[PDB]
Amino acid sequence: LPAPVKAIEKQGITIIKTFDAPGGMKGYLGKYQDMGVTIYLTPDGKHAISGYMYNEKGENLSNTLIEKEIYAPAGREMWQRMEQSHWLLDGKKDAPVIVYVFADPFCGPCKQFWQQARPWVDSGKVQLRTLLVGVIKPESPATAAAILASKDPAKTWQQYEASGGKLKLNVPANVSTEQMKVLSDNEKLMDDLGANVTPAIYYMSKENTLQQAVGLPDQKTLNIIMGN
Amino acid sequence: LPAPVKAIEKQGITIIKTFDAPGGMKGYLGKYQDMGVTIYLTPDGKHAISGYMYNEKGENLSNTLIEKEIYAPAGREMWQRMEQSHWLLDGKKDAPVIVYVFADPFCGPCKQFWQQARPWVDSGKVQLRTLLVGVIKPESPATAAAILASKDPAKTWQQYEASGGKLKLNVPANVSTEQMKVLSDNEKLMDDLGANVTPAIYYMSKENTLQQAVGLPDQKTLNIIMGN
Amino acid sequence: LPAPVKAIEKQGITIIKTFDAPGGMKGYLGKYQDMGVTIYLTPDGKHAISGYMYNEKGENLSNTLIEKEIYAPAGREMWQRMEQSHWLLDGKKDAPVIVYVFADPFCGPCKQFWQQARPWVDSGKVQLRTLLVGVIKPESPATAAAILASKDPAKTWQQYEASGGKLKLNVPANVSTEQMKVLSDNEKLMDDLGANVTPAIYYMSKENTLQQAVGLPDQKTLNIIMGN
Amino acid sequence: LPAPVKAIEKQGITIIKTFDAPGGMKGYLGKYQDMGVTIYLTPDGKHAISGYMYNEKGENLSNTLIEKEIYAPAGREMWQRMEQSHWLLDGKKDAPVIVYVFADPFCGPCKQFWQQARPWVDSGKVQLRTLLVGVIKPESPATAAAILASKDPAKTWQQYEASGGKLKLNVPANVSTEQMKVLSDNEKLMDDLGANVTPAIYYMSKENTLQQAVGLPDQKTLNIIMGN
Repeated sequence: LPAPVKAIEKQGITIIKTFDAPGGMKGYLGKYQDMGVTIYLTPDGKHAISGYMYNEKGENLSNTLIEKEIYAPAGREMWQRMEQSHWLLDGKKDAPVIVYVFADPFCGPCKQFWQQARPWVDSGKVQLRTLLVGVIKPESPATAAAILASKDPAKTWQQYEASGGKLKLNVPANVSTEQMKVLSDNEKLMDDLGANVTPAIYYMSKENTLQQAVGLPDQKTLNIIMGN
Repeated sequence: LPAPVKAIEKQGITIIKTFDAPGGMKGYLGKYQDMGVTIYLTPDGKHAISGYMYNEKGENLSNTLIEKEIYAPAGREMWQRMEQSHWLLDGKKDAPVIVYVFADPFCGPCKQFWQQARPWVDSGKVQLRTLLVGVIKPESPATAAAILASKDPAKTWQQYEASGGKLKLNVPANVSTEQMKVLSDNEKLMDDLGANVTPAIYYMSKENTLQQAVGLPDQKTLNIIMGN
Repeated sequence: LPAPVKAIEKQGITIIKTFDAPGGMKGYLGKYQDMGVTIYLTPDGKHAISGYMYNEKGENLSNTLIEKEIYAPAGREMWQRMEQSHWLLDGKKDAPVIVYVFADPFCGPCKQFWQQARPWVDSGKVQLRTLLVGVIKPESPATAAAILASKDPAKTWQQYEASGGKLKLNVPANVSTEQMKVLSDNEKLMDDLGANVTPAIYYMSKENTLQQAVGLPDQKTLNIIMGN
Repeated sequence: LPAPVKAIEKQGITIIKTFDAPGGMKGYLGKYQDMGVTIYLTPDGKHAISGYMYNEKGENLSNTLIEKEIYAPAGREMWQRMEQSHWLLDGKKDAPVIVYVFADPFCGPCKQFWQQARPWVDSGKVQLRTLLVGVIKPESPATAAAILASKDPAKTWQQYEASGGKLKLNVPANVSTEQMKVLSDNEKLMDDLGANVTPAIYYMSKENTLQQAVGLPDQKTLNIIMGN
């Protein structure tokens, strides 16, 4: 390791890998308290710059590289895991913005977020894909399974949220083996993603990195979730 | 949303969630670009502080929270995918530090890393769990499968790396269907993790967050991989 | 000193003073390397936050404090030294934005800056106060003194810069003792300010802190110098 | 201005000047919210890095340049202004660490800081140079002038601080013209430096930049003031 880069390491940076940078410069990708950072060895070999590289078009190439190499892989993986799960559709199947939501039937903020989304969902801009969990209340699993068990689960969920949970249900005698697997898989993915509270909302940034909102979003966060 | 927190939002922060803070302060967890941020609403309710909260023992509580809820979770599921793969054990089964490495039999730097790890593996501190791939050379798949086919594949791999790849092998007539599945599964997981160069080394920080090293680690990164 | 604040000290912060903060919080003003920092002790007294406090109107109060008490004061006395020097007035005497420039008659970039400043000087927004020096060419002292010796030195300087240095002058037999004192005093003050290249341009920020530009400013710096 | 540097300017940076950097790179010195920053244009001309450059010996050359060009000139100027003022010596005239203190006779913390300094002063390591002011109490000017008027002012000040202000004085009928000038000059310099409270303590860092402490220093700040 070149001496200038060793000196930057002592400022609290752990190297991940080298990469090729412009202008004869050698790049080092690393982390500082778990955040990605970039170091550039100068052409002379005897200096190094810790910081952010921009190009002529004004792109922060260091941020682009950090996002591509550190954050995007795990985000794409979790996005696919949610896509392959047993989610309920709310909105148009071809709506261009996809938002995943982990929701419990006895969650007040879940219904409030449902309400917030209506202008985008009912205009075809956003589809919500709901992964039901049964974690808040003693009756949460049986009620979520009852929704999964109904003739049209996506419709029953819409009525359940729209009615504030006043929708009457025919709750089965037991949670079926298929319903237990759906709920336990969705709960596993929710726990993987680190939110213990519903709604747990996941969406993709324009840079293809996974983003999160937990609880009822404020106006700025809501508009970003919906793709404004 | 309180006016001081709205003001901080306008500096480029997107709020994820609220959380409980001490002293009658309310917390807001957010991000600036890719960086986690914590905001604390003052008891007067008319001010908010963006920064890092420390307790009496000197812990940076904001960093603990940001690591636990932002940086860490997305990689947890691929850590489990590595654990569920067909890895080879190098070290004690009860060694407290687990390190996964994606290695090709014809990778030079893999062998150098193997040697560098000896003090920690031999002490019982670290176990290396190797996920073989066959991606570098035409003979890489068959040689990797030959190691998997031997009577004690983990011992054969250790001897192979120790010998610098000179260890002679019984290379079977063909790659078995089980060996081909292992190699193809491992290669897909390696690709999903985002590093298509060996060695690709994965480990957990002292904050329990997934970390990566690609290529031969330098001395500082090696120490950190080994938990030292 | 409260334990959480001691913990922050150990991260490389040197405390300057305590100060009053809102909400029953105590403030500490300090520095990390050359950077000002504010720390706030929580009402619980067992936590402290290093960061930036905002109020309801969106003002960054920590930045206001850091600028007022750390970055600003040291330059205030040299701003007064410039005001007490023998400068030439270009613009209205009541123009609200004051800009000092150290200029040599044989400086090309000085003339380009003079032209760039015209819209603001002619509007009455900005007054340029020129402190002549004679440092570039053998004839620089005599030419500067000749401008000072003319019937209306400020007008002669404006015409000289406007002409690109082509304006013909009456250059006296010698530099008078008063002109030599002006030039030598101005050169010493220029040296004290730390820039030995002309134009050396000094102005006050909207935060009332002394600022410097050396050489011909680009468009953004020009706008900021001019108070725009 | 090269396009990559223009793009960094839009991140809130105001350019001061260019400078020559190593390895064919061009440097730009600027400020971000009144803090010095450095930008390096890459050899190709089509990228720029905002950040900190280190050399082989581990020196942060960006910090060195920022200190030399932005902070040190005004610090050296104020250091000289204090040196030329009418200060009172406390300690050995050849003590290697010099500390200036603005003090009022009716300031409790001034006497506490006096006490803190005794181990360094009485061993010849530190000299305190006290610039008296009369700003706190109605009798502060006459009492400070009485100390200045005494046969051995430095000794009378030592007795005054050591006795907790219990030292009896012969206060003259009026503040003399010479004493008024000393007090008003010292008050002007104190106001220049931005502290309205005594003790206002000024010392030089190892990097020849002016540093400040206001009020009674804590243990870390005290030891840094004294040159530990």
